[PDB]
Amino acid sequence: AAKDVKFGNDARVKMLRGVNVLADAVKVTLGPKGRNVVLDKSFGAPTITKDGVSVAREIELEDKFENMGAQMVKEVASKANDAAGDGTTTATVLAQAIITEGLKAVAAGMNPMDLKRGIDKAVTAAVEELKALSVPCSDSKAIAQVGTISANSDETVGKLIAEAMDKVGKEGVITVEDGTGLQDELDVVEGMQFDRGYLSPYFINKPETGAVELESPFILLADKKISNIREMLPVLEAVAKAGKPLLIIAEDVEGEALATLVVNTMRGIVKVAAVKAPGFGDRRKAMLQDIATLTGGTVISEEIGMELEKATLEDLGQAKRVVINKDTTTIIDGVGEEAAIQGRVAQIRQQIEEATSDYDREKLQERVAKLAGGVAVIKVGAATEVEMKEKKARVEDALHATRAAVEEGVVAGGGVALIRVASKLADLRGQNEDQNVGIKVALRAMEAPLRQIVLNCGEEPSVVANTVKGGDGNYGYNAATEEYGNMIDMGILDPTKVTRSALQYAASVAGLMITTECMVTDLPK
Amino acid sequence: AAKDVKFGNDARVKMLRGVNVLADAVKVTLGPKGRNVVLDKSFGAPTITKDGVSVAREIELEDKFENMGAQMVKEVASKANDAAGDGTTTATVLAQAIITEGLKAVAAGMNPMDLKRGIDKAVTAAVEELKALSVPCSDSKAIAQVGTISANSDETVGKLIAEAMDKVGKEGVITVEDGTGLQDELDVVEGMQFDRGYLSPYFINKPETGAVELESPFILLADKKISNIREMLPVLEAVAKAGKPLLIIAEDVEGEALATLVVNTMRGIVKVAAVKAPGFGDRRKAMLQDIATLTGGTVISEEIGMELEKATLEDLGQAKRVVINKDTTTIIDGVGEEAAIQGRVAQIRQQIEEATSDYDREKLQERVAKLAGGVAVIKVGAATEVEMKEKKARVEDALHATRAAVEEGVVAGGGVALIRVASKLADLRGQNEDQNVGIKVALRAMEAPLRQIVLNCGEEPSVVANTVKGGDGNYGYNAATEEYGNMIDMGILDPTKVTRSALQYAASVAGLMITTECMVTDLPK
Amino acid sequence: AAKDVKFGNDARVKMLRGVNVLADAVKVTLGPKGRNVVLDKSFGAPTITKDGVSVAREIELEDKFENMGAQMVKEVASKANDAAGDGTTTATVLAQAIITEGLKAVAAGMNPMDLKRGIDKAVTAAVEELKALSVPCSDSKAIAQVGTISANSDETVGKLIAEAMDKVGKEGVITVEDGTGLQDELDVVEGMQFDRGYLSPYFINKPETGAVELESPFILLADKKISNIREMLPVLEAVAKAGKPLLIIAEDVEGEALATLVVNTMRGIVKVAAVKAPGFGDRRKAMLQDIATLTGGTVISEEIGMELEKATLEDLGQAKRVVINKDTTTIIDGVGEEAAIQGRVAQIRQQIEEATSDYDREKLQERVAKLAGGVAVIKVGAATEVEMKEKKARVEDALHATRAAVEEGVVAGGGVALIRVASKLADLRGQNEDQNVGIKVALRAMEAPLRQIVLNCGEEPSVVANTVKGGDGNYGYNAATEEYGNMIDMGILDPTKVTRSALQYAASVAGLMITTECMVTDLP
Amino acid sequence: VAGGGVALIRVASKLADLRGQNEDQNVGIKVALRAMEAPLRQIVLNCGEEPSVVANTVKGGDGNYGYNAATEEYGNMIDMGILDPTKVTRSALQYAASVAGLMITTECMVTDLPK
Ligand SMILES: [Mg+2]
Ligand SMILES: [Mg+2]
Repeated sequence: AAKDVKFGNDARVKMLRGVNVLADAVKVTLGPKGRNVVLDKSFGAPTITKDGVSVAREIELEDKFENMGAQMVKEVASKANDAAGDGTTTATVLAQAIITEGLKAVAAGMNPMDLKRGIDKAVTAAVEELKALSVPCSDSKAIAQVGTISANSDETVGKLIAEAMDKVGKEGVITVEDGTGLQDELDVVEGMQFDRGYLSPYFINKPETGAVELESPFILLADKKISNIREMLPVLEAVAKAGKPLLIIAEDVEGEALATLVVNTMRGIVKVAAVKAPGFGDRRKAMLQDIATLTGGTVISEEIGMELEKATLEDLGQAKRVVINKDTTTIIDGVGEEAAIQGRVAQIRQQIEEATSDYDREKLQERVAKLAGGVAVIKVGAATEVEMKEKKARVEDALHATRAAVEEGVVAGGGVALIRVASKLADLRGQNEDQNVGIKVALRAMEAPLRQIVLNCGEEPSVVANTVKGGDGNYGYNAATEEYGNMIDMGILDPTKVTRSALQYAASVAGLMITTECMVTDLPK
Repeated sequence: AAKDVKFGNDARVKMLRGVNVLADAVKVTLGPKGRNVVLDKSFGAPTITKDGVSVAREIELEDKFENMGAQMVKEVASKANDAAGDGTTTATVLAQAIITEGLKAVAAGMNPMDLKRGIDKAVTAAVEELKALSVPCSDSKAIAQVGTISANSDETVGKLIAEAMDKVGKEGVITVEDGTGLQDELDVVEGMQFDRGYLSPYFINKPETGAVELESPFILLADKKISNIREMLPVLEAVAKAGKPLLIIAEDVEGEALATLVVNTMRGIVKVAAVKAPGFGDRRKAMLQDIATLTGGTVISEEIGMELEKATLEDLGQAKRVVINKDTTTIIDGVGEEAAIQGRVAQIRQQIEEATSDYDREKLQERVAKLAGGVAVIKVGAATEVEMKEKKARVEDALHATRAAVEEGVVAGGGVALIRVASKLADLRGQNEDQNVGIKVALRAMEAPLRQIVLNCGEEPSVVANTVKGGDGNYGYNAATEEYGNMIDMGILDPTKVTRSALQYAASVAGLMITTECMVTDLPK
Repeated sequence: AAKDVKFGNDARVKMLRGVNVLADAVKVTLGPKGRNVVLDKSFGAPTITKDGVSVAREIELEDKFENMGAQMVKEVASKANDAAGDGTTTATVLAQAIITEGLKAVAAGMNPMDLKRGIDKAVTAAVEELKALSVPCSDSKAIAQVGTISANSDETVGKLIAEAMDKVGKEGVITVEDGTGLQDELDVVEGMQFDRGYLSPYFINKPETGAVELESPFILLADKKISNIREMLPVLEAVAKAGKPLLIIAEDVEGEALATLVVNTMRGIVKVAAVKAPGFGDRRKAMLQDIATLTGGTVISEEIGMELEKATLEDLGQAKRVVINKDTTTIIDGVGEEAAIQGRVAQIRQQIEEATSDYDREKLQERVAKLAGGVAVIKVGAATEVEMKEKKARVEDALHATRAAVEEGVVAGGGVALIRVASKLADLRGQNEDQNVGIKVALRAMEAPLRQIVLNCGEEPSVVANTVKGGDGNYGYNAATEEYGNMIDMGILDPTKVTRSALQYAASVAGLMITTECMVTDLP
Repeated sequence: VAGGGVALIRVASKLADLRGQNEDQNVGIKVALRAMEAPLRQIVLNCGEEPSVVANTVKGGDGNYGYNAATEEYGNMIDMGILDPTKVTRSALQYAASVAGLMITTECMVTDLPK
């Protein structure tokens, strides 16, 4: 189709305008005195939310160029929330700040490529300063504290998370489910988690978490690329009886197969979800068997001459629950017999002895850690279904935060960490003046979050920011109480992972837009 | 009347657009391969010129704001031509360059006041480097050389100027008049010059020199402020009868008096020109008498009770010619008797002996030096009236240039001097980053003249400019021959006073416009 | 007032469009098969003419920029007609050709200044080739022939001019007046001519010749610059009585004085014309006296303390007629007494003996040559007033042509001389490629006249032009008879001065316009 | 051959005396030789340096001497590791000239209406 092409400043201003609509819409929710955004549905009453992720999802602009701008920031900003479970809004606010001053510089005559390098250098330096400022989170006392803070000052949640990590470890897999009653429950069952997400966002049945949940599903394990639905009919019909969901773990699912599964599942004829098999090559084949042994199913390998048409319900494995998001898939409580699993774990441990390479042993040690490690299940209890679902949400959110805290620690929240690091990089310089400007652009951008939070509170941002710079360490401004002091002590903090991710992703998109000279899109026609 | 008010960038862009029209029209004539500008003169066929001063005079824009911009640069740029007799076009090109980059910086967020200070610092430093680069012009050989170059390689003119300065000295008064025949003539006649210009630019009858020339005029000497024309009627009627011009030397001429003289003179009923009396206070009264004794007139002092109504032709003094520009007044060949002048000279010499103060003696020494000094007159000869007028013009122009060369010397022309000084100020810095930008704005602007000259020649400016910076001293590019070398030796040079004035004035207006936040003018109605 | 400014190509295209209107309108009359142009008159029926000068004078465009273009070409093209009495149309066609291809080159990326230099070099070379191709015109037989050809093959006119030049010389002053009867007459009266034209084109009363004629006028001689009309009143009133015209010969006439004279004369209040005094400085003073002695008037010198208010009719000189054009002024039959004139001639001859310098002698010899030389007067006779005026016109035109022929000779006409010279400069080159283009632009432009003439005839220009180049010398195409041969022999020729001036002026303006980057004019 | 668009500007510099059968063909030659500077000039432009200056300096050298846009240093391009298969540069130029030659010699175009 005929395209509309724009260049230089004309394109960059369009891109910026789009990012402003996105940022200006999400940044109203930032801080403890954040405002509400009303999202229309028409299929009912409008939604009122302070969740910047919810707002961002809805943002799409009519102007094709402006839209491209907003969609580029959204994409990258969302990755921050996927990594640490928070920071999408922060990343968006940072991106806006970097792009705004960045383009101003480009217009002044600065070299875009140098500006980018200046920014990137300021960021790498900022991340290093974040590590220095970071406070560890190791002992269970700390884990409980971070969990409590992340749970809106609920000591219960903090305790639950602490106990859960004490069973499966810090690197262990932890899941959250609905409670059976008032009492909370914690059990460790046979399960596994691998880094593979849904193959289509249309499988999502829990839009709130943006994940796919399957109750008592069958699991198909095929070591082939499924492209046609013809070979699936016999298995789909067998799953259509007994009325249970189906998880397809194959080398890949594409073409007609994927499409048909996407449609049929949305029509509600058969609940199905598909994900790629973990790893690649020989390792993929081996891990598919790990899943098989764990779920008590048999792998349908065309390599040995098996067909998918000859696949019976007996060939399918099964578990109690499956949780699939954009990046990970979690199998909970496999039907695999303890004898069979322990048997394969011992088999792999034998392979660790015969291992010649260190690499080979580390990869095997990873597979045994999954199979033997299991999965922790937290059943959140309450009086009332409403209270139960609500608490469950806080537990899931607090869990993600705590995990991130155990990885890289915690730093002052309220956007203090960023303005602190920025203040320590005043003497940072580059190879030329253009890069120097890029550095200053980034350092001034790191004040955006704090200033926005203060603004929402109705206080003078410049004054607060100026005072916070005066102090050192995790000294900052508690926007909630309007008191200065140690942010960590006051309980206002963020996982170092969150702040880091937000900044790095923000700078990623910002750097790309600053170095854009041409945009191509379709015509309004 | 109702006013139209603009602020900030809105105002500055309007101002800039106006300066561009001015600059872009004048800078096409810059250099030896300068282009022609066609100026329409409805009364007759159009004028074709390469004189940037002629072009500038005609520039007036429809948009009131844009016009204000062009008129501000015109006013200040003309002052460079009034001081050194050249550099108006160079100043205009510089002004454009400083304003353009200056406003770009302001839009970037730079502090206007700091930009100005940065610019001014770069200029003061540039002027000092210009002094260092300057080559003196003292000996008559050099004076003849500079005069020849300024006369378009006419050795005759160089000689004439050299001889004239050898009679009256380097600080001597030299005038140029029409020749009586083929032979050139040099004589010293009774005359004086004082630092007072026309009271209205509407007295100008010689627009190219931008001066007022009166042939065999009467001179009125009144020690009072003339505000009404009623008191002038009897004198104006007496002057209307001898069919001769009138120059009025009074304390001041304002109000109706000035207006009536402006109109009546433009109508051509009676040629009249007015200037203030030289000096102030008691000294003014004394110098008015010097003029009286010299012109053979009587001064009409209201202090003793004399009135302007009883002023007869006998009270008025007279000379052969009077030349008046924006700054100076020159009376040539007064009718005063030798006995009367020598009488007052001896009288003042008596006051030098009674002088108690050094200051008082120096002021008296100045008035005797004028009365006794006289004026040197160069009569330019030729074979034709056309050739005579033409040569006379080159002599007048070469005279101004040579005088300026004797004051501050000469530097490389073709805009080399500017790019040379700029290259020596790379390490110049200010108090903050904003000032640093201001410095770089000015240094980059100093390349405008050269680059423009090269552009008119059809060569790559960036390459030539780059090569010129590579050299040192008065090494540059001769745009005429396309050869590099010593500019002074090749005969391409400019009085150090010209280049200096052009830059300082250019920076003056540029600095004012950069620090403008509001503009007020009338409505299009 | 606010101005409208244009730059670069935007300005040059406007300028070109204006030149095309001018050129396209005038070039239709070029050649023996030239077309008519109808010029509208506010009062009366329209004028039908083949005179490109008449057409040019009427051309003025509504677009201010386009107009500037047309007026620039007009101004310079007219100078060619002032110099040789012909070639304004030719200059206009050349200008068009040079500008058209010139701008095309500029747009191609060629350097305007180099293009100009290339053109100028081609012209200087072309002028030299014109001199070489030129055929002298010295003997009376030749003078009569050139005069006859310029008079539309009238042997009578050729003879008249020949006789006239035989009396006063080749550098003599010759005038033409109305005849008193059928017989032509030729007499030499005391008169003088100096190189000073009218100070305002509004003094023109004979628009055909573009000159000013005054019958039995008074002559005011003042050695001062007249700027006010106050000092003229007493003299103007005295001239208003006796109802005769007034010629003002002063150092200069400007400001109110000039304006008032311009208006009063166009209102018919009193017929007045003003010109500057000849020469400058001391020489000017001396020549004013020559005119005084010749016209029998007195010079009003303010230097000795004379005033213009005390000027009587007795102080004014008088002649039988005065002819003033843009460049020259001619005083015919002064009332000065023979004793007074012969007296001053002898006085000047005495100054020649006391002359130390050669320059001084030459200048004195020039003044005596005017006073003693006199002026030849040709009274054109005919049977009817209509035939008399008609013949008089042909005599005046043929006279100018013959004069120009005696100065620089004659070359082939019909635009052959230009195309001939062009063909001999094929190997001419410049300092760079841009200059080379400039040269070719000029050489190709020199074919414009011939091609236009052939076009008006309805023949293929490229074919004729191609054939003419094939020959040599004054071999060309007679557009009238459609036969090739020696142009001079066939009687188709132009004064070398005409063709030269036309080309040089054409290239002058063309060069200026090609090197124009800005234009300034008033708003609509 | 040297990369960074040096090879093209180098070859072009060695063909200054190349002439054709008439002036028009001579212009065509100059058009091509000036066009071979496009790649380098563009690369330099993207780097934020003066193309005319760099191009001018590269012509000054000989062989595979050029400008390393990355490091801003001049020298042997092959040694510095900036190069392109001779087949690439050749193909790029020949195909570029192919279409360019066809469009220059186009007098008519036929296409459907906006409907
Ligand atoms: Mg979260
Ligand atoms: Mg004629």
